[PDB]
Amino acid sequence: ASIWVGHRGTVRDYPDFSPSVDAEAIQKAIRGIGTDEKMLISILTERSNAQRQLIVKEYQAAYGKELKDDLKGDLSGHFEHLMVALVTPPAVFDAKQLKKSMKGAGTNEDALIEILTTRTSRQMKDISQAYYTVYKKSLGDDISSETSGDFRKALLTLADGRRDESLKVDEHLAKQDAQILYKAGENRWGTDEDKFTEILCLRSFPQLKLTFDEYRNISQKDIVDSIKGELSGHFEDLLLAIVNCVRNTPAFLAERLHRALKGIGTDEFTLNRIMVSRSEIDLLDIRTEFKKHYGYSLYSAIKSDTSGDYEITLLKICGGDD
Ligand SMILES: [Ca+2]
Ligand SMILES: [Ca+2]
Ligand SMILES: [Ca+2]
Ligand SMILES: [Ca+2]
Ligand SMILES: [Ca+2]
Repeated sequence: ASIWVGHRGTVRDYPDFSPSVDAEAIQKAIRGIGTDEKMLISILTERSNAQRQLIVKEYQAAYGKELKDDLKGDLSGHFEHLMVALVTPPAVFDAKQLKKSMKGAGTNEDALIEILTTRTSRQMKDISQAYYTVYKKSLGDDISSETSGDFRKALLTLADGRRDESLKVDEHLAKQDAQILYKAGENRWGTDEDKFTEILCLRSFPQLKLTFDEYRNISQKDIVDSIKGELSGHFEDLLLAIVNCVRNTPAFLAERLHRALKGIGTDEFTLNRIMVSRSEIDLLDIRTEFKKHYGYSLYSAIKSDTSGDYEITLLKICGGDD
């Protein structure tokens, strides 16, 4: 079973699923004038991504059309994006999200940071393969052309998916690395950024947790305070994201959802990416952390800043109140 499915998702396989039944219902809802969005919503948000792909294969066969194109020609705005995101294979969606983050004059460093720090090593290998297949350029090369300095080096390190996959924790290595981090930053003039990058990007999460514990004992401070006093810019943000994900990935993503839902305006691109990409992995834990940290559920948060068909689809993905 797939590397894209976790133990705490809000979207699961539908036992009574029938691809020909669903494809026929979707074709009816989008064909002719008017669209039955409640129908598209009731089906697609109640099928896992694996089943949706079966709907996709069954729709191209029977109607000679790609469901993605039917959805895009009929739907609009944020609802359209969210609906198209649901029927995209997970590796392909992250690849498209990575490419979107580096297009035009701007560059969305925050999205780059979010994706490269939360995907496991096996997921990154998949994303790199899909990116290469769909864009015919390596992910490393595009990352390289849109970034510079230490941030660039750390992103390229992450894009390779070589973070240690072992399940072992070595007390001895943790103490040694804590000492190297201290010498690389606090203990010298300047900083050996390469060392920060090498340890924080290649040791396993459980190993790093131990390392941060040892770091605190040696330095009398948290690794976060050293990163803040030693580094700056996007490189600093990247390293803090790694530390936050090492301690609690769902809380980091909950914070990202929180920031996308308030302020100057709603960040629908981030909301869509997190809701869809974590729906079959850990959205349930994201919901728990969101409520623990903010005092209100993700569900009520979505209800207060979104509306219409877009709001219903996100509430259905959310799967419940906390
Ligand atoms: Ca129509
Ligand atoms: Ca760009
Ligand atoms: Ca220093
Ligand atoms: Ca330096
Ligand atoms: Ca700083």
